[PDB]
Amino acid sequence: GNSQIHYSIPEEAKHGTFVGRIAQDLGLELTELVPRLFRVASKDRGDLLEVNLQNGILFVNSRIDREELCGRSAECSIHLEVIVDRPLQVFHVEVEVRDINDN
Repeated sequence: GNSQIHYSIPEEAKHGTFVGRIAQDLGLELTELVPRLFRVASKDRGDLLEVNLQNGILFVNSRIDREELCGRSAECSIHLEVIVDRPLQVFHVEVEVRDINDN
């Protein structure tokens, strides 16, 4: 089974920063996501990151800076749900922050 997937991204990741090949980890061709009605959403704000069918790479689409993200909590975990139509299901996506409290 391939439902549990997580990525790694260091804090202060300006919009467009690498996070983790969502498609590569999913096991689907970038030319199949389009017709598969690929979609991304979250229960928090629904606007944390986005996937690019170009290279199936995951880039930042929100505030990652420790100031915005959290900063305080050394270890910050994020949850996301990728809505895909045909097949009808969701992909568990968890991205953690990489940095230190001291700086």
